Amino acid sequence: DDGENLRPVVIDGSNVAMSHGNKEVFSCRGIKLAVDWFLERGHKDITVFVPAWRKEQSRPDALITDQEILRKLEKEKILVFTPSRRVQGRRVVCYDDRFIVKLAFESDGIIVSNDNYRDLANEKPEWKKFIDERLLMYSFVNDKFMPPDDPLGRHGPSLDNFLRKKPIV
Repeated sequence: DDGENLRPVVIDGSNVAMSHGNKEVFSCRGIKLAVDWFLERGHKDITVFVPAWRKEQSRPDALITDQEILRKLEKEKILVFTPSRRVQGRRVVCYDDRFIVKLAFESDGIIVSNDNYRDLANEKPEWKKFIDERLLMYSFVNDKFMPPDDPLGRHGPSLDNFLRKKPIV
């Protein structure tokens, strides 16, 4: 009764925020737009990973817009901050790519990102296979989040079936 035939969705928050932000600004609205696109379809299991330091105030070398969105998505049990802290004045950021891939793999889900995570794929063959079969790339056209209807190409599933556990034929 609550989207149990839908795959868990794991979103690369930084990838999406930078993409909506035209690669120069961390645009939190982009994360909201991606999230909302899945909610509108009945997805209940959605996780967005973002490094903790993105909570810090906007600065010239790390511009960010609509930052309050992050706390709101966290309050909705959708966004999860991954670890970061300063050590000897240097920001040390745990690799969130690893959180993204591990969570999607272990929950048998889908990854929303334009990043192909080749370093991680080259680390473990089961992850390479998984990323090959479960990556959902996308385009933004202004505020319009547009995933492809043919996410794995001409010989792959429809987008509708790609997001289901059991496909509909």
